[PDB]
Amino acid sequence: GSVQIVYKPVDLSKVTSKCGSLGNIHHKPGGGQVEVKSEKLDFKDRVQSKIGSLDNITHVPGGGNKKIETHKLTFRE
Amino acid sequence: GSVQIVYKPVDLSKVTSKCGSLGNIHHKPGGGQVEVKSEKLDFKDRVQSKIGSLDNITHVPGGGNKKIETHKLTFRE
Repeated sequence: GSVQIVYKPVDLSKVTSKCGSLGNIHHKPGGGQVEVKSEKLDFKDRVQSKIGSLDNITHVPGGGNKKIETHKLTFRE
Repeated sequence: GSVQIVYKPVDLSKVTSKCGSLGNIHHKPGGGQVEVKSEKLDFKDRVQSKIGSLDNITHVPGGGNKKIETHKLTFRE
């Protein structure tokens, strides 16, 4: 019958990503080749495709760290 | 003392390079990478160099053949 909840998810951090310098960083790719031959495609229900996705990437943050807190709750019945 | 030459280099040929068709020809390369680090170069006397010579080539003649006749002569003395 009766119910009582307490939910106090304290969190605390000091996420340091120190660095003095980066210097000579480079990204020097050569371009390859891709080819594809389908005939029919029927995508559905939360797709994220990548056909022929040639891609050269640089993702350099000066100081970096992702941080996640996925909280949830359910008391249906 | 006296001299007498005859030089009659007859030549005759029927160089056939027949073909009915070529069809599906392709040339599909991916681009690699090259790097070089010299400090000094002193070329001379009939050079033909190629530094970093990345190159994709197609050399398709429909019907082909070279043909060469390098004749010479000398009676100096």
